[PDB]
Amino acid sequence: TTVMKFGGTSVGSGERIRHVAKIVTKRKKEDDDVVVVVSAMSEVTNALVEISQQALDVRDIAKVGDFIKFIREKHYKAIEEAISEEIKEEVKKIIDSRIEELEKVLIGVAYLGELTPKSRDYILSFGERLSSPILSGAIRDLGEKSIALEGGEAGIITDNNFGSARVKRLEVKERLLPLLKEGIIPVVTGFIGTTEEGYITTLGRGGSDYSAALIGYGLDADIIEIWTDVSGVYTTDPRLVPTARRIPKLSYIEAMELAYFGAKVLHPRTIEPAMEKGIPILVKNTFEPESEGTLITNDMDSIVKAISTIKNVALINIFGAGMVGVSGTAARIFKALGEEEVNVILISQGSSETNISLVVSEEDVDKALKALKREFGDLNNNLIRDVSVDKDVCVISVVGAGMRGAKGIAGKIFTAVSESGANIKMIAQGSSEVNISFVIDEKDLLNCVRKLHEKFIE
Amino acid sequence: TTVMKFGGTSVGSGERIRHVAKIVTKRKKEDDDVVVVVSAMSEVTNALVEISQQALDVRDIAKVGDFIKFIREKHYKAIEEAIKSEEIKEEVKKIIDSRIEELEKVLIGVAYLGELTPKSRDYILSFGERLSSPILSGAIRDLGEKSIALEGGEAGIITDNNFGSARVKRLEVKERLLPLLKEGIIPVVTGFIGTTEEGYITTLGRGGSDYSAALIGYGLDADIIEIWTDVSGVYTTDPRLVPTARRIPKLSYIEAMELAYFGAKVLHPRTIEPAMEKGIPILVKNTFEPESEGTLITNDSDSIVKAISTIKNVALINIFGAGMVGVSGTAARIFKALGEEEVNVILISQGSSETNISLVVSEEDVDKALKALKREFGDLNNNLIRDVSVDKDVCVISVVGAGMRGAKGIAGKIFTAVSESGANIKMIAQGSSEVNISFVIDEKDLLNCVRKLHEKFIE
Amino acid sequence: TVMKFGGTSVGSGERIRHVAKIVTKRKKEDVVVVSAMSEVTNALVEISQQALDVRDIAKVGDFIKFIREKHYKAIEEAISEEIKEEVKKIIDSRIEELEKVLIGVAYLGELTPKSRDYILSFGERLSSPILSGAIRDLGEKSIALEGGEAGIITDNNFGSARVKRLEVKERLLPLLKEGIIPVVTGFIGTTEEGYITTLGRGGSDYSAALIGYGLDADIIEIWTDVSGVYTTDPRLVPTARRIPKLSYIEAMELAYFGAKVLHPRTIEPAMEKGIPILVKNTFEPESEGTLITNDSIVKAISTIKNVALINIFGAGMVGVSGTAARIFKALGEEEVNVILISQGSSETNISLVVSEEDVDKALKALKREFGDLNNNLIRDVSVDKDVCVISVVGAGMRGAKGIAGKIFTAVSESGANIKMIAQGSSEVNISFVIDEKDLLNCVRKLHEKFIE
Amino acid sequence: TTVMKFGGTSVGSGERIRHVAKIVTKRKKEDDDVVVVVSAMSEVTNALVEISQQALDVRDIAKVGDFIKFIREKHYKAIEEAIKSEEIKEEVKKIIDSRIEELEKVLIGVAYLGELTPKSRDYILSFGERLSSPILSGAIRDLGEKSIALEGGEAGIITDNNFGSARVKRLEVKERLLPLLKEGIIPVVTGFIGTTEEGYITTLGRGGSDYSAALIGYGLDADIIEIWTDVSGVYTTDPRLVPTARRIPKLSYIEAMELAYFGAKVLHPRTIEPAMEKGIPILVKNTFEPESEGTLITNDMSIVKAISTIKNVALINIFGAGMVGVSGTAARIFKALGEEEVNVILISQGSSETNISLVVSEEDVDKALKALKREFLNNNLIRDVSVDKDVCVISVVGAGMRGAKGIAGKIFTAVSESGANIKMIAQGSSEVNISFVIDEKDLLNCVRKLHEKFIE
Ligand SMILES: C[C@@H](O)[C@H](N)C(=O)O
Ligand SMILES: C[C@@H](O)[C@H](N)C(=O)O
Ligand SMILES: C[C@@H](O)[C@H](N)C(=O)O
Ligand SMILES: C[C@@H](O)[C@H](N)C(=O)O
Ligand SMILES: C[C@@H](O)[C@H](N)C(=O)O
Ligand SMILES: C[C@@H](O)[C@H](N)C(=O)O
Ligand SMILES: C[C@@H](O)[C@H](N)C(=O)O
Repeated sequence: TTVMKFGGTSVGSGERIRHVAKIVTKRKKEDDDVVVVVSAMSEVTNALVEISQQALDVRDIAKVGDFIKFIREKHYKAIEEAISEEIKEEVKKIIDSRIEELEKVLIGVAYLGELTPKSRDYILSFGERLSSPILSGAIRDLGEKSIALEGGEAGIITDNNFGSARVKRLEVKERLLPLLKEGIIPVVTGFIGTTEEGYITTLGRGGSDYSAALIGYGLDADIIEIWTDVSGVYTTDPRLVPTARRIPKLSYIEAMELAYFGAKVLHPRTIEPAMEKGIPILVKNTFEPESEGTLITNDMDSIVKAISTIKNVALINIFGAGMVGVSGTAARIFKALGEEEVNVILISQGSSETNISLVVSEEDVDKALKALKREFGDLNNNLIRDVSVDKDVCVISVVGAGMRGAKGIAGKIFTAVSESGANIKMIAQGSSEVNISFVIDEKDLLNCVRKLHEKFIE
Repeated sequence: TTVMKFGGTSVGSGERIRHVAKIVTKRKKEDDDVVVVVSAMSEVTNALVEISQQALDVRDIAKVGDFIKFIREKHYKAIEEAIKSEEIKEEVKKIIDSRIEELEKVLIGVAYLGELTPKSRDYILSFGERLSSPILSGAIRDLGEKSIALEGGEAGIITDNNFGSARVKRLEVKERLLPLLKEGIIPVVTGFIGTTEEGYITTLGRGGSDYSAALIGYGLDADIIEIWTDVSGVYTTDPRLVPTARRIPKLSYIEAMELAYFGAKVLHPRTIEPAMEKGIPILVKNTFEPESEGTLITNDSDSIVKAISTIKNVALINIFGAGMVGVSGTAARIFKALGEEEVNVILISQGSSETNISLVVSEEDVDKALKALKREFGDLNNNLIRDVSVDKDVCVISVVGAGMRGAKGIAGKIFTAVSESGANIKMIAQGSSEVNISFVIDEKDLLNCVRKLHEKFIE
Repeated sequence: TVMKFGGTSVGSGERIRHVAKIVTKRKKEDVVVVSAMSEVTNALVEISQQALDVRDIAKVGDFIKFIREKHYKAIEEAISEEIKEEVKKIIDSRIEELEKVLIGVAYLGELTPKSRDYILSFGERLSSPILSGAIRDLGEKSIALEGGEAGIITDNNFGSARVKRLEVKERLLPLLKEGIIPVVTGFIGTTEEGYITTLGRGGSDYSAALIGYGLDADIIEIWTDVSGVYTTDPRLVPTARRIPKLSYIEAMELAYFGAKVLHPRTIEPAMEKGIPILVKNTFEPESEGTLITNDSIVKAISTIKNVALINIFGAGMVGVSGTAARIFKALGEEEVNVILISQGSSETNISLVVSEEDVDKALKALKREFGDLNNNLIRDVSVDKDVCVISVVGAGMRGAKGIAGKIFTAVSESGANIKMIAQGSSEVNISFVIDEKDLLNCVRKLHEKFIE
Repeated sequence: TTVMKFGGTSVGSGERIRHVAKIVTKRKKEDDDVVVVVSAMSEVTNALVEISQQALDVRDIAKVGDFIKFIREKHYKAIEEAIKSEEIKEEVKKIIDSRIEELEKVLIGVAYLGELTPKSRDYILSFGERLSSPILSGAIRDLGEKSIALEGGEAGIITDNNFGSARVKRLEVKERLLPLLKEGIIPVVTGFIGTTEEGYITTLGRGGSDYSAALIGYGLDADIIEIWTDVSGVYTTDPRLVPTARRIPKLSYIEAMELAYFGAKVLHPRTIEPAMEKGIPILVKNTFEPESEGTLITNDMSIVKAISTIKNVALINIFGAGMVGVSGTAARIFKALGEEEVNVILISQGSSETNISLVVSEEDVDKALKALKREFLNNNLIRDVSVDKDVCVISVVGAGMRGAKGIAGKIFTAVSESGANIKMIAQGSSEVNISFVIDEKDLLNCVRKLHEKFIE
């Protein structure tokens, strides 16, 4: 069986929805059983995120009806351009019903001045709940029968932890397999699940790709297709190297090491379940359906495969004599960053144990600076002597499964970096010699990636 | 003001105590103000540890009586060999006799009750230095200079009550010692020990004597701290591994810090810190080779790579995670789990995928770590750590040097060399201060690597 | 003068107008605090829960229409078209606020302690303006406020808010310099950020007192449907006469948990600054009434019906074994109120009394604290259901030899066996426990002998 | 089988030890199986307490040598008085010396290290009983019966690890003593102490020598437990207060416990519990009047049995705003006094619950005041703290008081007539005890009055 995910851009308008359905229908004639996972229409989640704060703060009753008319029109148009007056009618009722529902809650949070995380998750869920019926209708508007379902209905049962729910148990087989055994293409809302007692929950960032992975995992599928707006994964950002090419084949392991925080396509949560059961992931371009795309797979003669970059980040060094194991000073650093919700991109601590270096995003520096002040306070008194911060810095990451055991490669990567005129500020390579991460000045980003790419990829 | 510290081997016998007395006297002629810091005679601190546990466990007074006879002899012979003057010789003997009597009662005490609390554990170890110092002080008086012996607490080291590894609370070194110096007196301070508000003796821990010298120096604003040992300064690497290893003439505070790995021989970060803060140079000298120029640890001039440190037989732990990102404080909980369980972590690296953390610990701590980790998480549908892996029989090399900062090419040159040596790099950690590069290779390739590395970057 | 009016005192529009003339009569010599109408606060509670559980669209609509015509007819028979106008809308607005808040909880399905308190306040905000109205109608100037506007600053603790600051004179004085009577909706207070809080049961009295405290007022009047504090419950003894003068400390000792007229919290502020409290009947304003202020032996006899007597027996229960601490610890959680405590010189057992609907609650609590001589440190607990508390009260008893002897002999002669005795160090109150069968004969005898 | 307990005064000298041995011997003609629980000789436990304290503080070696000289001279004197036989005298002296040497060691130890752990504190205390035990065992031997001295733990009393006042964990009493009793051997067990699971000596606390007898009796299903003291049973009321005070011939388990205020001489609640549980009778007898009939605590049972008194005590009133049951206000009062270990003699709370009234020993007032404020108008919630220090507790005990209408009235009128004002009353559900407090000066005329009207 084939599970097929599409995101917000791919279902950006009625036209694109109709095009998605065409893609779906085409695959259905090659594969009997097809489950489609669908995101909210582009820029709907965000519209939803802000009215939620709009209702809580400014609290205007009309500003809500103003938002309602907007979603109404946005999706009314999609129905007109995706779909047959017959199907147009049934879908229009589903849409009206969800919109009535949506209005109420917003009116409620306005009236009370209260937006609990439970309420917050209910709002966001409407995005995908208004997308899926329109797609389902379009599938139906061609050859195949199709129904739309919520993540709960689909068998994704979660925590009570709203906004970022953990999945307890998958009941994917029980709900979908009967519907598949009957010919139906179920179109499942991505990004959302339910709790035992019926409450609607969201799955955080990368959620739709995650739902695709869970469904794929539960049904023990033959393949999971992540349909996006680029032709798979490139060897490096084409905005930096114009001659970059699609990677035909990636190992889960390699895909994992490329799936950094804030990456557009790859995420560890989507990859891990597919890796566990050995299910292939295929990244495809809905705007270029014929492209071979990137296959993330189990089997695997290259050394370096890809070069990922994280631009505009900051470098934080924590100085402190002692800082030696007899004191859980590291434990306290990360707690102070744990609270305050500061994401640590790289950690590096050398032999002396007198300092640890970290890279965070440049909007988190001051956030994490006051955090470390609150935990420690700044010889005869405390244990952090000094903190250092380097702004406008960047993380380059060289990835390839063939790097493991390959004597000499680090030497080559770094000699190259130097040959391009870049000074290495920090290096971090973990025990699975599959990823070498390092830090250089932003000025040198462009010339350094050009060289590495020229030397190691092409 | 010159602080001069002497360890166990430099004061390991009477002859030796007299030798370090002449060194102290010789510097007293160039520099008017000298404070000395001395450890117990070699083997003594160890001997005191064994008798403690023995008195607790077997509980035999005859063995205590025996131990006292060993201690008395050793120190009597020392006096008889350090000091020519009979009148001085009797003053020191007097002091020693007090301490033996006091030490005996504690030991008989612990045998009788079968209770060895940390407090008593510290009071006992204390006797090591409280028996050396008066002899060194005697040998100095014997040579013509005014001198008396003091305990660390008596000299201004006021500490926490955390016996065994006490933290320093107040530094009152200027209050006690300066009046002594002004009279022309060489105070000799028992290194490694402090005191508490109520006057309970405490110990400072591993490298305590060195720490005492640093505290005196910091407290006084000494012109120089001199650490006298049995080797001629800091070497470019372990001479056992490279026979043609040379003494580093000059070293920076950061370099020294970066060379002072946990469990190191001469350098410790506790010691280097106070000196760094007030900009007091540190000089490491050889007591048995007092002509060597040794290693000056000062402010900062050319050199890329200065030294290579090594850490034999450690272990590499990789923790593969479910997400392990900035929304789930997994890193916080890892280091907390190993904090409790008292597990010291030598290296850390986390790559940009944020999906794994690699750390190296000591190979006796592996089992402690795995148990500790399994306690905090307990190993798709179950927990937040996917799996943990371990590599035994590995080692850490660190290349250290201030000139490496901004030295485009050096990291490339180092790792290519390592590779040329016939070695695969298992993990890299280099920090924002481009002064140290640490990596991990198999124990198999330690010797070959350090040889090649030293030949190409030092000599 | 701070006159307080309650639920049944403002029961209908007539009642409100009757109340309105009373205040007008007071003003001739020289601040009025008001509660809500009868069974209105009890209704808001049920509609709150209604709108949380069933959250029914039709079942809410009928509620506001109820309190529409409840208050619409209250305007009819309480109030000239000068003043009838500025209540209709002045209450329609407050209703559509309540309706929106109510439909607010109906849509979201979440009732915070904050939302509850905001809902509960409406009761008083629906009653107050109407009274303010009939004060104007009778030719006297009047304004209707709100606890917070009057300066009752409270905790963040919704339902039972601890008072933190008082802006007494600072908000009320200028209105008094104008001839306006401030008609203040009591029971409710505020946060520093304007969020309405409630004070708990016996709150409208507290509010009245708090006004008195900060102003250092001349008098505090509590207007109810009984002619003051009686010598005993008149429903049991028909010969029960009213108490004219009651000591501060005496009124406190006559106030048990769940009592009607008196309240220790409300008594407290008045006892501090030394402000008299008068209680008078609204159905008979001519009556003398009880005056709580700063002779004779026994003053009054209070009674608590339908209680239970737990007895905790354990060998040990001494000093180092702090199970006394744990009995109450278990009873503190599970929200169990203890009426009486006794422990003899042996320290082996402790006797308590609680409402006889708390036993199973209190037992389970005790069992989840001790494993119930080689096991736990408590041997056994025993209970006596259908039992009652009688308390004799008088400051004249303090240092008066004989009264206790005589009291218990009087009890004896009524045919009653005493199960438990507790007398505090102040000697103002004597409290003992007897079978329920005996309560009627016992109180009558006691009152027959020591009051009349 | 019979267990027989003797206290410090009853073995206050060697002659008295022989006298006890004579008592134990006489009893062994009647009952074939007797076990004896013995305390330390009079004044020895006290001597041990202040010396082990002394060794901690002054750390004076010479003052230890005096204590041993003292203890040795006391017990050698005792041995020579109690025993006639030279060979027994010889073997008892050898025991006593080995024990005293052990004592010296530990006392030296505490002085040398300046440390007195609760564990060591217990080991030292255990010596008093370990020194008197073998003298008495020897004394029985000299009179013709087979006997061994045993430590409480060797007898099967296994306890906590909470030194100084341990709780019992298991009884191996039957396993240890039954093979001895089947051979005419009189085990004399050191009262007051027991062992830890890993063989560490622990003490049982105040009244712990009586409790030993009880634990033995429980563990052996004894037929009779005998507490031998220096008074002919338990009196109706303190003899020092009423001259013509008679011995109470019989007492119930429940009456016995109401008479046992924390500090009482003979009766202790913890001692009564086991005997109550298995229905084993307790007989209290007079070692200096062996012909008395004493007081029997028992099952099988006109109105008021006894008047109990607690002298020179104090009472505290806790006035507060609201102080309702809704909040955990009462809990915190007792937690506060739980820490700093303050014993509450009486508690009282009226229907107002605005105040609570407790009684504590007068030498705890400040020790209770400070700790209360350290736990805690509009600022706090506890308003006042009144206090007296010129008071006592009187408690009238009788089983036949329950359901006896009018007795409380009769009692408080009697108090009233004697010339005393009642400051507080407390009566429990089990109407076996009415406790109350009056001015100290009134105790004499009050107790005398109560005794007149309600005893004979
Ligand atoms: C994110 C991806 O799945 C989607 N097609 C998009 O680009 O919006
Ligand atoms: C600093 C060192 O790691 C690197 N070779 C550089 O200078 O760029
Ligand atoms: C450690 C050093 O200072 C000492 N002299 C030694 O050789 O032991
Ligand atoms: C660095 C590491 O990835 C590789 N095995 C090397 O030694 O070059
Ligand atoms: C509370 C009281 O004042 C009111 N009149 C009532 O009886 O309801
Ligand atoms: C005196 C005494 O009998 C009574 N209880 C009193 O009021 O003090
Ligand atoms: C037990 C007896 O010897 C002791 N004198 C007492 O009366 O308590």
